[PDB]
Amino acid sequence: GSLTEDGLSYKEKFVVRSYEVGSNKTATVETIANLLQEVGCNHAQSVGFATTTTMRKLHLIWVTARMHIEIYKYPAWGDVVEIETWCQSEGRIGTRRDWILKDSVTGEVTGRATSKWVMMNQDTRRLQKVSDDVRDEYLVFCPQEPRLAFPEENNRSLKKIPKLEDPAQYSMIGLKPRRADLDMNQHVNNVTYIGWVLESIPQEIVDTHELQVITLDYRRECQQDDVVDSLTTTTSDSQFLHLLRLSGDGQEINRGTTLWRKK
Amino acid sequence: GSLTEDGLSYKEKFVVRSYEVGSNKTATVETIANLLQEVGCNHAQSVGFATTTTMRKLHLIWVTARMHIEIYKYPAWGDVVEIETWCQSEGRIGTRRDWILKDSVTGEVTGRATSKWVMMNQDTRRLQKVSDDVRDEYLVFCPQEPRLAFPEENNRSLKKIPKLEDPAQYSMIGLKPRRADLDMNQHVNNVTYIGWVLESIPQEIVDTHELQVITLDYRRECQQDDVVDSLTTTTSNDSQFLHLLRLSGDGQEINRGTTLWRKK
Ligand SMILES: CS(=O)(=O)NC1CCCC1
Ligand SMILES: CS(=O)(=O)NC1CCCC1
Repeated sequence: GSLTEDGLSYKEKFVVRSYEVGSNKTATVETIANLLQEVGCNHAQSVGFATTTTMRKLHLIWVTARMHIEIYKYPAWGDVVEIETWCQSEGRIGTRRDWILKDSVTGEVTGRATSKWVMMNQDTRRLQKVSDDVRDEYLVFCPQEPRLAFPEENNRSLKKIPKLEDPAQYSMIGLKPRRADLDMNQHVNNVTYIGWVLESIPQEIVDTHELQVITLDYRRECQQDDVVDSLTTTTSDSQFLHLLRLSGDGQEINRGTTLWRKK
Repeated sequence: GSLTEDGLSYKEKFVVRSYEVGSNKTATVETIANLLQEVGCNHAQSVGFATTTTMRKLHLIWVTARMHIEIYKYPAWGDVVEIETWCQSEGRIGTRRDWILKDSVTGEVTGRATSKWVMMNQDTRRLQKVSDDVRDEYLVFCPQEPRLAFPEENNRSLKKIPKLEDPAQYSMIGLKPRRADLDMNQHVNNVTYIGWVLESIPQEIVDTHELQVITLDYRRECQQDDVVDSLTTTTSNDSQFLHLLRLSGDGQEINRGTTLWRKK
């Protein structure tokens, strides 16, 4: 791909692969989430990055706090999808990365995503506000006027998510990451949590419904030697409340909501 | 990609992605195996397929019996890899698909693969020899003279694999497939078995060695509701292992294999 003419956003085209599609021969939400991750990485590399020069010496990293994806049409196997991505400063709270998914042939928006990132010390795992020294290093790569993939005042991407009460209606227990679930730094890839959340959705729902919206809050990281329980309860179109927690102590790692539409 | 000038092989270029690399910032063997699978699919689509018209009528499918991969250099993140693939008839035994991996910049062969496919009834799971009616439908898309990715007279792609004896030196217990491990037909993707085999290799070996060769025999398919046990034993500068995947319950064999690793 490449940066746009103003250098304030990045675009990339992807051809949907055979192993990237589900039973309906269209890209899975995990394939979509991997593509957003890839275009985000290519945007950082194209402008020299993410971690700025100040973040590196201070052992600071950007970590995902919240992910929100809305899909209107899942691209078919062999189709070309164009993804446009950009970043925006959210003051001292952190940063935001947005995405727009379009069909390469028709030019219509087939999906959109937004994510909230927060600064964290790599070693102590302690959150912190964005300093001016850090802010000045990345602002020159962001639009200065607001540019939101989800502009709607009071919309699905900023709603509070409650904690699922025991007993859960559905559950998938004993989930463990394998080496394919780890990134280049040996941490569990954020897309694996989406897959784990979806494992407790019954197969009948997956077979008769399509996933329209998914919102995920990231509370704690899952280590390579950790075991996760996936819990789901219907709250309703079908809506579900989700919870990932450690198999042992029951420590929360994620919470989320999904909205599905009848095929 | 596209078929070559003679239409007897297919080539495709891939840029290695961020989430496709391991700790060394190079493509994993599972990424490589997915790319071979994708180029094989695009080859069949480009010539009108890989079930023929007769195979669809008789509920017959091509299933993998053996996979053999040898990697000399794993492509780095952001690198372009070119993969050339072709098929060859192995008489009435079945078919073979071979691959050649090359660096797009240097043009050098960085890896190669071969696989044995056998005809099976989709419903009864019963193997069968390739009939003349089926053979004539795909022969016109194959080279007639032999073209082997592993030509050597004493190559490791045709060696017999023994069954691992209990107790195993290493093991990874309770492995279950998730929805991302399934293909478009809701069957476990063949690349998941490679990942499962590698889960019983200790992390220290993965951190100090690079995987050079992997040979896998496919004996039985793992269902979506099955649980697998991965067993490994060292048999050996270079390290060799004997592998076995079996069902967690009854201990029914699903796969057996061997891996060869070299010191980084
Ligand atoms: C514009 S960018 O996403 O490539 N760079 C990042 C912005 C937040 C910190 C670095
Ligand atoms: C050209 S191809 O790879 O699609 N040929 C195949 C041989 C087995 C059946 C199809």
